[PDB]
Amino acid sequence: KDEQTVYPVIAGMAIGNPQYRCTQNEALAVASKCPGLESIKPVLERIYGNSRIGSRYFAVPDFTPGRAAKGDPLFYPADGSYQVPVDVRLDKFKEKAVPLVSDVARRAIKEAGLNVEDISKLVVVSSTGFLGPGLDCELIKNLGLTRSVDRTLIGFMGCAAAMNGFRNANDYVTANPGKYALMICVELSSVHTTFDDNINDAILHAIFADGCAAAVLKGARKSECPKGTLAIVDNHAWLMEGTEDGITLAIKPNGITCTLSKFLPQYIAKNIAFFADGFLKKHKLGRDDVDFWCVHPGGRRIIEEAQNGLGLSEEQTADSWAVLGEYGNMLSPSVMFVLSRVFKRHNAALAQGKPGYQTGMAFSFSPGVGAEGILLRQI
Amino acid sequence: KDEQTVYPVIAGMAIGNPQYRCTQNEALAVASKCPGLESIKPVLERIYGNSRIGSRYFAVPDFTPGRAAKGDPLFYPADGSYQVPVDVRLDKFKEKAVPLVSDVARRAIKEAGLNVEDISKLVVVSSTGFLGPGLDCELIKNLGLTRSVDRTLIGFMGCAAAMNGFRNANDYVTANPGKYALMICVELSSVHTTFDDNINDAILHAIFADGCAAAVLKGARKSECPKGTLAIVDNHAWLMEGTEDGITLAIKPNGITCTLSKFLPQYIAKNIAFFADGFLKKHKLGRDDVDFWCVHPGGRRIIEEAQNGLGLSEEQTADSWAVLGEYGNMLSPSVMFVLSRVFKRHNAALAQGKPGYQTGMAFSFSPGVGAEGILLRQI
Repeated sequence: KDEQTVYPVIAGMAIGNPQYRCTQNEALAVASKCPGLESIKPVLERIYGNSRIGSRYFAVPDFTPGRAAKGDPLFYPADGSYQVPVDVRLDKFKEKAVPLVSDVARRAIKEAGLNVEDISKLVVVSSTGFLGPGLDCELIKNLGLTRSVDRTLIGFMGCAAAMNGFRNANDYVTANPGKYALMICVELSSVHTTFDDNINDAILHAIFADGCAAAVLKGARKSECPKGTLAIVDNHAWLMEGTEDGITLAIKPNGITCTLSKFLPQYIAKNIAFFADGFLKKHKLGRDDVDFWCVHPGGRRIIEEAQNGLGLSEEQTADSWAVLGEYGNMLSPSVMFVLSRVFKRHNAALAQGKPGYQTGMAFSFSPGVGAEGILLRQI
Repeated sequence: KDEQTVYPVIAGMAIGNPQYRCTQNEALAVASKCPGLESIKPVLERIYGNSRIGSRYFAVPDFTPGRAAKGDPLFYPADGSYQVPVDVRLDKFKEKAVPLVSDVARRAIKEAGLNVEDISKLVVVSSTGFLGPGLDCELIKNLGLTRSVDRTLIGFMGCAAAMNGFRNANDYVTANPGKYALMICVELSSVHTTFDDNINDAILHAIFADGCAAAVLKGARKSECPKGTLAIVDNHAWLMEGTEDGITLAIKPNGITCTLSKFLPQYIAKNIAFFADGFLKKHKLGRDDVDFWCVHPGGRRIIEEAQNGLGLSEEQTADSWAVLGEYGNMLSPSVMFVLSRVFKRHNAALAQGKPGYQTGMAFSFSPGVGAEGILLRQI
């Protein structure tokens, strides 16, 4: 009995984005051209100018009308009121999510040596889309998944919801070694734009964007995979005390909206060390044993205060900074993106002589405020 | 044979209801007095009388004005228009669910003979509530749960989401045998009332109600449990072709709404055989081998067509009528209420040396329309 322990492994991953790459210069010009926010322009220039978000992707052409696709209508009213009822907004979510989420799912299944029939469990994760028959239903028809597939819709868990999706998958996949589970996170914040008079909303409107990421998971022993394979060995959470006001969500008539506390980055700085050191103590490890960090690119302060809290260099978080610059905050699939660049650099090293990474941690933040995170080591 | 098989078992179960028990004669009187329903007024008396519902529970006093709690206001406007923004409606969900979920969870754990410490995983299920820091965050506060608890919010999966919650808990608990998971279904459809001049909405208003049910889940081996123990041996799903209109759900500005087609009952009777005969053939069993059937009490016609398609007696489905008559359709927990009627008879039979129920099936229906079920067999 040398060992027969089954470890949860990401057998494949895919990254997705809608048509419209909007540079922060164009985003600033649009927001400032909106009437009502005409007396709020000085703060807009400070938020957009000091965002190191180079570009953001949107499903809707309204932010980039000069290069709008032919036959793609502007979603927001002509009078610049940005008044669309919430149900109509969710209709547009579905409208634009289906083509996106089915493509990313397909490429995920393609990354593993798998056919569509092989998926027994489906997890769709969103906080921006809640619809009748779900995207889970839509992915069964467009990809032709066996109609007996297990369905879970993890809704409204904020930017950390990928971690929760991973847990659910690992639990199933560890219970069912030979079986395969698909986990997709998709967000379309370009549907919930209001351009409200307050600075809180102004901050969100400069940060949140569209994106999608899918990952396939399998139950694997240490003799079924290639040499430098990484398995999610452990997971961790901590509901931070006295942080209740950190991330507040709400569904309102004019869209699904958010309020991020001023002291939210401070909450992270004061608590993040306790999370990571507690997580690592389980495995007799320290901060220094970790080769890479997938911090959620929820914005500048998020990454910076994680850096300050954990004492990490700009080089240790370069992948998070990279996803923030090119994509911005895509909400829940944002960490998956960071994991993708990491999984690209790992493998590239494995192609050459190098052993690649031995230990890595990926974490983000949930409404609570909670710290959700996973640890992958080499099997 | 490999006798290290770990089965998921319900270790503790508790049912719960909001404050106000409203009879159907009372509800009919409140419905008929409403001003803006004068196109479907002559229909109302038949809908409420031909519902098989005698009473149902509500969190808001607006349906039983006289019996209002000492310091609990009327939620809906004195206008009699039922115009409340979604955010205010969801704010009320939090206000009333937190206490309800708290004592249901407290009692469930107590009946599992555990302490609040022993819960490792928390799963909240609702299609009538979506909250910033969700109910999961409130339960860790209220019950004083361990702050490292694995939390998941399953949202907008309709009347069958208890099956999805069960699956998610089963997955976790068979992966980690010694550990314990808490699955809670909470629903408050009394916060989404609109009384629209619509035949469909009138029917729904007569049927939908408020309720909560919780279940603690353990992973046990062959003889780690008292003789007579029922365990959830399997789960099965099936999406029905061309039943997309069956159950459609939306979030509109005036609240979360449901809309069911008249053909939903026909979809069930047309497809319920294929689902149930599918489930049982995987385990070499037929309809005869089933002692108890737990059909989702979603309405008069919903139970009837389940009886028709499966050839079930009114005596086998007697639990389903009983829940419906006393509580109405509470959405997710409804299945748990029926289930927690069989368990009383079962446990009382074992107290008197009798063998008890050997094999049963609990199922429900999700937007799709999908069929969602679980199989309970004795160890």
